[PDB]
Amino acid sequence: KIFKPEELRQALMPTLEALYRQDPESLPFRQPVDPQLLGIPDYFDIVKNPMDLSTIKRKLDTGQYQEPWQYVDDVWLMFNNAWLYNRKTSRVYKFCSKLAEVFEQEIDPVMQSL
Ligand SMILES: C[C@H]1Nc2c(cccc2C(=O)NCC(F)(F)CN2CCCc3ccccc32)NC1=O
Ligand SMILES: C[C@H]1Nc2c(cccc2C(=O)NCC(F)(F)CN2CCCc3ccccc32)NC1=O
Repeated sequence: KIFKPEELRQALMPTLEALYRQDPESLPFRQPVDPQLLGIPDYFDIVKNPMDLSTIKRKLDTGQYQEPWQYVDDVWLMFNNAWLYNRKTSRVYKFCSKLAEVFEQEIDPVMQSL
């Protein structure tokens, strides 16, 4: 009912590492979206709450999650952002789907041990 930041961190970091380590599939997700650099300048018109892996890492590192479902919500926000923004035929969309499949596998037994 009260989760200490260092125990969320130690429980959840390996699930975040599972996403990061997927190469090339994590590469679009490792840093905040820079719409001008990426040549997707309308991104913030579509995606109102951006999220990426390095953001989620920083949140886990600084104790910003009071409970583990908040971490799951940020991961899924990142995925929902990609599935909204990109066409279903896009390699970014398909990479997002692969990362969600990996996440589902890794997070389910972790959320159960919590
Ligand atoms: C996964 C394994 N390690 C940790 C685990 C818990 C806490 C920290 C680490 C660790 O390793 N922290 C240093 C770092 F620097 F790795 C940050 N690191 C973590 C993965 C996400 C990521 C992405 C890019 C760069 C670093 C990084 N549990 C473990 O099971
Ligand atoms: C989250 C945001 N990302 C992009 C989106 C559209 C276009 C580009 C990106 C993006 O991030 N580019 C940086 C990259 F590092 F990913 C480059 N590169 C590495 C190898 C693997 C690969 C695969 C597909 C596209 C690029 C890419 N749509 C999005 O929603």
